[PDB]
Amino acid sequence: NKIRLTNNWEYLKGDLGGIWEAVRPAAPGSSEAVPIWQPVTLPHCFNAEDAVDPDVNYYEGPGWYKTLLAIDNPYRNGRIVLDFDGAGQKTDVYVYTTHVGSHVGGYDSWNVDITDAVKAFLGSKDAERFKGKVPLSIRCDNSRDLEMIPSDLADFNIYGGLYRYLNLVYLPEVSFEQIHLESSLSSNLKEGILKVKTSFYNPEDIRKADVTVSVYDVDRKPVFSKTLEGILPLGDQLLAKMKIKNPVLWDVDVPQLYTCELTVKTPDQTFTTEERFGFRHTEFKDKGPFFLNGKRLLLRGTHRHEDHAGVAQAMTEDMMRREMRMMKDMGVNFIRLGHYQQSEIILDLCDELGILVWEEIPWCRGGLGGDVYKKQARRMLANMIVQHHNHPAVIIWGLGNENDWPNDFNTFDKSAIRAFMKELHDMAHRLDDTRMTAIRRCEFCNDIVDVYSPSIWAGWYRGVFTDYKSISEQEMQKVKHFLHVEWGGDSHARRHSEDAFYNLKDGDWSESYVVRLIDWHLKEQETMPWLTGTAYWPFKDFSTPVRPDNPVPYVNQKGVVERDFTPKESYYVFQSYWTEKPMIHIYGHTWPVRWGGKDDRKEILVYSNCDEVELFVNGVSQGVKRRNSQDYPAAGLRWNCVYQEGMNEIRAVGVKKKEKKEVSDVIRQEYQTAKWDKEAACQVSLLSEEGDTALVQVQLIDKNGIRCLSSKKQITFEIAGDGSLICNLGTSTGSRKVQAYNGRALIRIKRNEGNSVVAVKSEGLPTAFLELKS
Amino acid sequence: PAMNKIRLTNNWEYLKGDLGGIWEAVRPAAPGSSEAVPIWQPVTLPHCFNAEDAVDPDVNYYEGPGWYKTLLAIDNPYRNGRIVLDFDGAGQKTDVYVYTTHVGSHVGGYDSWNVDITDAVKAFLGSKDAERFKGKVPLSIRCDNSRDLEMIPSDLADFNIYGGLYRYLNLVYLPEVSFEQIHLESSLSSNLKEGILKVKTSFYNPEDIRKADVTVSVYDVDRKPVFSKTLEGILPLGDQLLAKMKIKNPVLWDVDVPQLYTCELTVKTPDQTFTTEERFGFRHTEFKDKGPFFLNGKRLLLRGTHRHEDHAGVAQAMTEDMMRREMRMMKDMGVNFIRLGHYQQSEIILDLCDELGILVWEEIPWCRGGLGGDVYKKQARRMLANMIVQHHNHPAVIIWGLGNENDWPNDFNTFDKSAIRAFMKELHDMAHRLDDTRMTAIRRCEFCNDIVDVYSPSIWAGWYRGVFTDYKSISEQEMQKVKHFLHVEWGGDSHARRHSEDAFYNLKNIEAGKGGDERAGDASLYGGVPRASRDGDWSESYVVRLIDWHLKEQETMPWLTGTAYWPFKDFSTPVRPDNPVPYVNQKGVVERDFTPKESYYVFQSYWTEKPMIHIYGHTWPVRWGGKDDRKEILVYSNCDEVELFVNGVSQGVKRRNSQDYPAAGLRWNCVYQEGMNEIRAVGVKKKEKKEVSDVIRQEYQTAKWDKEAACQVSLLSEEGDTALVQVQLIDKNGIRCLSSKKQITFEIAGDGSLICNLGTSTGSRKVQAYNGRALIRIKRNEGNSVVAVKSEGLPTAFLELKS
Ligand code: NA
Ligand code: NA
Ligand code: NA
Ligand code: NA
Repeated sequence: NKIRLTNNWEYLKGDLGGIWEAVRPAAPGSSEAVPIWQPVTLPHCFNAEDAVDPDVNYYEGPGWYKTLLAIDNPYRNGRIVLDFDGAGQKTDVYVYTTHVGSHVGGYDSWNVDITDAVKAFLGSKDAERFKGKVPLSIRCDNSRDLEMIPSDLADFNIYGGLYRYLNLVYLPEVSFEQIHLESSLSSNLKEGILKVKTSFYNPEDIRKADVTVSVYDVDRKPVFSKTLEGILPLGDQLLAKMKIKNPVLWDVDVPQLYTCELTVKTPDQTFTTEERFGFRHTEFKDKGPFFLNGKRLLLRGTHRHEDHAGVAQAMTEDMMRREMRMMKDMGVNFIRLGHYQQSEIILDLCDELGILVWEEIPWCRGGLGGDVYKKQARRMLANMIVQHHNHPAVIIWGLGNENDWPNDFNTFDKSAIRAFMKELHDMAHRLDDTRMTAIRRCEFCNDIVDVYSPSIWAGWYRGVFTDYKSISEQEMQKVKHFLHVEWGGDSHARRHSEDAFYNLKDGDWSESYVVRLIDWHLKEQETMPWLTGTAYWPFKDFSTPVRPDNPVPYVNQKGVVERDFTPKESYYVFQSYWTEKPMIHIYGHTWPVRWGGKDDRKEILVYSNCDEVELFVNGVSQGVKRRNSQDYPAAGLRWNCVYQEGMNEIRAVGVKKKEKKEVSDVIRQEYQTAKWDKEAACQVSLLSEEGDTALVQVQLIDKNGIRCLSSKKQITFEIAGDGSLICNLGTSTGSRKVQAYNGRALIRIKRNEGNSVVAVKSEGLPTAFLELKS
Repeated sequence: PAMNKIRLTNNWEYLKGDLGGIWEAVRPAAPGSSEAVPIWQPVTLPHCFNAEDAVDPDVNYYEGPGWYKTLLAIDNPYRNGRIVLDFDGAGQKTDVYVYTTHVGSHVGGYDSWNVDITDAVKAFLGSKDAERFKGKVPLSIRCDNSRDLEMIPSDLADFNIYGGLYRYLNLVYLPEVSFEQIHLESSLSSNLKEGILKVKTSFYNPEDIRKADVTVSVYDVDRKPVFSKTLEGILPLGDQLLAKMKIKNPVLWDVDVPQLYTCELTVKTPDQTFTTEERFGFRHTEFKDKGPFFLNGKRLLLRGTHRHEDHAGVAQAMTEDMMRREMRMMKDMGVNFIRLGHYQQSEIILDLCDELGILVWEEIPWCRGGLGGDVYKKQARRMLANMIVQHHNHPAVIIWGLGNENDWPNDFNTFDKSAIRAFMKELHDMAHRLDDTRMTAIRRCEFCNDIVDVYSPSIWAGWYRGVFTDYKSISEQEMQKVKHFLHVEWGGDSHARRHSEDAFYNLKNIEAGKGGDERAGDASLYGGVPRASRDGDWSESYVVRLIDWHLKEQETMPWLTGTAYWPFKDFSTPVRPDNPVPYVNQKGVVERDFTPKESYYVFQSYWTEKPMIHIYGHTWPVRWGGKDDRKEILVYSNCDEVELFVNGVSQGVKRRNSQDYPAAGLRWNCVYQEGMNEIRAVGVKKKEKKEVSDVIRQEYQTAKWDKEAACQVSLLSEEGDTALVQVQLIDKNGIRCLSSKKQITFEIAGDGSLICNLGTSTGSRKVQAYNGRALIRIKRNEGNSVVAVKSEGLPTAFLELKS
């Protein structure tokens, strides 16, 4: 009875003078026919393009959506509900000219019952001009607001618009507003307890209903069924309490769920819905590690923001499924869901894929606001816990991030922050004492929460990455339960560096440095039995408004995957440590030209979970090596080999004995011995073409025509004519202003079956041109 | 007072969009921090949010909040003085902050207002926060032109509701005692031989000084004194009548000899001497019942125009120099009357009307939509009172307007004629309570035509309705409906540089005799009955003939008060995205950058005595027709006789006679030779004993053209770093398509930039061709570029520009 409203919407950037402007009669070419609206499909985000456009501040302000709804309720005397998965940031909802609901909060789910407004509209003289449909107009507003969380100091876009699914939901008279499955598993894992509680939605005040509660195991076999006859379907009710002996356990390697099926019956309705849950025991050891179902489990974590190339926050379910599968295939078993509550599609995927969850409210930097600010934080914390309570994946409710970060107010009061942090902590425990509270980086609050994360960015923002174990050990001693969220480093995808390698005769923001940093962290974690776990920050490159000068402007490039899902070299480092499915990856798939002296022995890294690997350079074996994680780097699978000036073929063959499987990888790399002077010119060429799209390549060269392989110079693309740049993707090959990667830059052009001229600019160099014909 | 009044033009920054709170404007911000975004833009005031996006063809103009910030160096020269921010005008809702303290707010984009910031400045400079600003005072200003149905004007209006600090913002230092208001009440006796002046003032006296010596001096046009009096020991608090005097045989203000008096007031204490001045004029005005208009006892035909505060490159943020040039251009065209668009305009404009001799109708922006609630009504009342109080002393003003097209509905889901009448009568009564020496007026609200003193209907003959030859008869019918008839708004659009051999070609379906009023749908380019606004080619050739006809008819309308053409200069409007210049109302006789159109000279030839002569077609390079066709040549001149020469051969002398339409008898029918022709006209004006001449060169093309097939693009000229690029549409055989109106799109890639978004036919990156041609300038930036030229269904063409 749930209908995703995706088609037949129009969008207007900016505010209207009042709801009448959205629904008034408008003749073509009249004053009412401007401003001009844009047809869109939902989900939609205001900032799909301007978040990463290098020349503008992303839009923070009001915008409007409008559609015409075809209403046909299948239930007698039923309800019509608009169910928002999420919308940013302040939203107001109108049926014709009537305000029917509002919400402040960009990340929690909420809904509006429009039954009465629809009836009144359809019964009015105004309904005729809409020809049987009902006009729905929605205002979303992501204006900057110091008294609203999150803070504009945060390292992510505070996006605007209907960027998660909006559903039309038909209901009978009596339905469920919330279903809470309170499940607990004893330490000995042999007794599970389930309490089935619900909150009824009952606007007609039906006095009695028959409610059936049925519970099915992972194989869909019934383990409990009971009908409560003549229950009062009003407010909160405990429906069932049961003990399940030897329940099937939820685990990160074998995620298995139970299903609770609830039916509400009256003479006028039979309504069934279901909710999943899982049995699992979790324990944080005092000054010790983390245990799932009585066994120590090292949390192998990442993070994600709701952000994607081309769409900003408006990701589809299919995009979310692909991303979460990519994480699972990398070996992830833990995720902190960025700085806010995320789509329930994500939480369902964590339940189904076996990924434990830390989910937090966006009280993220700035200090502490007034009464409205505090009320929003309380409301979003309660909403998050109430809404996501049943997911077995969730082990931590987070209360905030970097709350020691000041300057959203002219005062900063540590004591007021502590007092409010303890209030939130106490509230979380009243709502759900089966999970741990946590925060990240607020040392003066580290005594308040159950689980604490400091800031540890060894080898990126401070120190060297060989400091990682020492800092983690020191920090774990300061708190009862330590869990390290956020670490890593930026890499401009397709930029590599010889300086990062141990070459035989350190590249920050290259992929070459970050693979070594990740490699080191993961091998250290094999020697830290006291460690709960960590979460790398983030899985995927994402846009941020506070980094206009990054190699990709306005993108945090610490991901191991590009903003369009393209894996970086660092993805395979994690995969080689964290998975058993045999794989093998020679570093440098996107590294076309290496460099150095003629007789240099160049370091070659292979990231593989195979037991032994043989490397071949230009067909000549360089010997077999056995994998050994502690033999850093590359877990012993490294070689130092001479490259030929010119083209080289590097091949690796690995075997994994347990799987009895052999796998191979091959790359081609040029080797350049010529040294280069400063950049002198841009050489522009058509690299390839596929259908209507052309791939254009830029190479920076010096006054003698030598490739400037260490150049990071910014390159600007422009086009005039029939085609268009495929730009503003937030990727190193989808950016019209981008730093070179080893003196190179690529961009794709949509030719539109016509002719164009591309111009390539770089400061102080002559502008270059490339003709593109169809 | 110029010595005390400082225009704050430099060292501002501008942010499009809102802040989360005043703290974001003044908080410490390190480079590369989160506080360092969003990025602000350095600007010089005056500034308008919409300088570019109002005419940009691909976006809706921005209606929303924006911020300005500066650091003020404060040094009050007066002991215990006041510090005031004086706004000439800002759009539309404005909030003012000194550091974190809100010190003032205003709703209304067109009235002047001020804020005393003395105490906030003192409190800031004495605080611990002052140190980090190094002796300067942070001033942050939020301006907001968000759409708002409960604020006038309406977004249904045919002009941009602009945002920003688009008129001068002044820093004003005052001593303890100053003048808050100076009101000069002047009246002129029956025989024009006795003038009466009452000098009234309101004091600004926050320190409660008990006594002052006040001098009142009145000076004539030479700034020599005709009256002087010192009031010793007056109470400088509240209102005081300072002087009442009778001037025998006063010098009269007239449209041909504008002469002003100046009233100079000085207030002295032991601690101060403060002088300010205000100008005024003596003149008698009378609207005759069912009759014409009299200035100083003689009938004066009002020869009128309108203007919007809007200009190429700057939107509403015009400088004083730009305003001076525009008003001088009007005066040189023969204008003696102006209706100042739909709102109060800069006091610079009013001062120029006083000095140049241009009578004024000025109105509040209650412009379309119906009628809002209590806040809406309070704003209209406030802006009416502000306009009358602020502009009361200008002798140019004869009419306070109460609104325009108030019969135009749909800003509300109700439209109540009785409520509109009740509020209209309240405004009318307020105007007369404040200033009974002037007439009230409205335009186009027939169900209110009994309320105001002076009424204008809608008469757009030959444009939005009917044919322009019905102009006089429609005017005759309309004038009989009201006591005092005054026709404001008429004319037609012309795409500058577009001309036509047959100006009446596609005007066959238009029906005469059934009115000339603009009704609902007429302004749109779609639907509706046939009308030149929709069916005309929008050539200058049509509007020149439409204007010519109107002006010669007015010489035979002795009962007519006068008229005002709409407008003087092309201006941007948000409701016309599909115009030949997108988002520009092209009815002006001057382009949006001050370039005169051919229609400017039609008015000038009818309305001025200074000898001039203008052959029609200065911007018409290629005429066309059959071999040996006799082509019509029009000359617009105020000379008594004109001789025309075509290729050196005299075509005979013709005598000027306004009623011998068209061109007042100064027309010839001459053969052009295929190729280039030189047309020369020599006129003599007997009264001045002066001879003047004009010359143009035109090509003549006999080849017929097929449909447009290609765009031929060339470098036409270059000047320094600027290149002039020309597009010519040609058919499959290479013949110029001289009647093409096809839209041309310019793009550039490389070092240069298009000189576009000017709202002119040669400054638009998307523009309809004028006789198959399109021009645009490129700033080369001393580098290399490729220009692309697109047109629907035609191959895109390219031009390389090297430096
Ligand atoms: Na941006
Ligand atoms: Na905020
Ligand atoms: Na526009
Ligand atoms: Na309005």
